[PDB]
Amino acid sequence: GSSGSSGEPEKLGQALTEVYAKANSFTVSSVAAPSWLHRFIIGKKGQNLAKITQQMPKVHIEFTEGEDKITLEGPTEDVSVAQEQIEGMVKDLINRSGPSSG
Repeated sequence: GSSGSSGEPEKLGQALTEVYAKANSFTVSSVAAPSWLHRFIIGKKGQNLAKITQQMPKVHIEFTEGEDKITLEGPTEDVSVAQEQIEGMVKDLINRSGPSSG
């Protein structure tokens, strides 16, 4: 109707600490990403992917239609930087679509 309000959003972060590890092993992590923007996440002329991969070849960016997620393969070192770079662009894309006034 009017004068509405809401909140109680979702949050996470318990017993979290800046830890590290040392071991030459293959690390494969996934990143929760939509598929409706598979054309935007990739780019008109494949630039977003090409760029990332260009800087991080060791990392393998995979895209799924059903799983609706991105599978990364490589060294926890790079995999972390790559998977992160995607978590940022994926957020900006969504934020743009459907501008929240209040």
